[PDB]
Amino acid sequence: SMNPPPPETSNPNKPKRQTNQLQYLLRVVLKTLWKHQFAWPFQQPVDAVKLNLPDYYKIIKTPMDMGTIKKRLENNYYWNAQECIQDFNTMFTNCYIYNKPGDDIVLMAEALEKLFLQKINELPTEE
Ligand SMILES: CCn1cnc2c1c(=O)[nH]c(=O)n2Cc1ccc(Cl)cc1
Repeated sequence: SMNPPPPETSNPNKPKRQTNQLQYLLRVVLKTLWKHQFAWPFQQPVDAVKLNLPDYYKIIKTPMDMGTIKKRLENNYYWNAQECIQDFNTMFTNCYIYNKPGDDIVLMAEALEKLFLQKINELPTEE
């Protein structure tokens, strides 16, 4: 089953801002998760063809991945840190919806999420 167009990483008519919190989300939260040993399946949109997951986009109607989030952060797509945090939460939730508890990909998601919650705990107050 085939791949949809990926989520946008630009949108000229969407409002956006730069904040120290969004910068922390790029410099710290994304960079740290990206370098983890379990990050690779989350670094790009799910390719349902290559991975032989033909049901994926029958079940996941709001897909999200850290490649997308990385480009959104780099391109100043967001209005505030909350919009970005939702994207990470969408990514994790999709994983938990599509797969079974304790599947390898779910353990990977859980490790990344643990780390995510740790880094978000030190999100600086908006300056
Ligand atoms: C997080 C999106 N994603 C990327 N690859 C995935 C998935 C997924 O949700 N379920 C999957 O089954 N696979 C394939 C897969 C399965 C196990 C491992 Cl260790 C890696 C990828």
